Amino acid sequence: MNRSPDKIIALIFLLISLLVLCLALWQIVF
Repeated sequence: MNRSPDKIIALIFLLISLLVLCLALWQIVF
């Protein structure tokens, strides 16, 4: 990532998005 002020907030967005992916993969069918 090169856009300077947003790096930590984005890393947060990815980690929580990732956590959602793991959970939606592992259990609970929609």
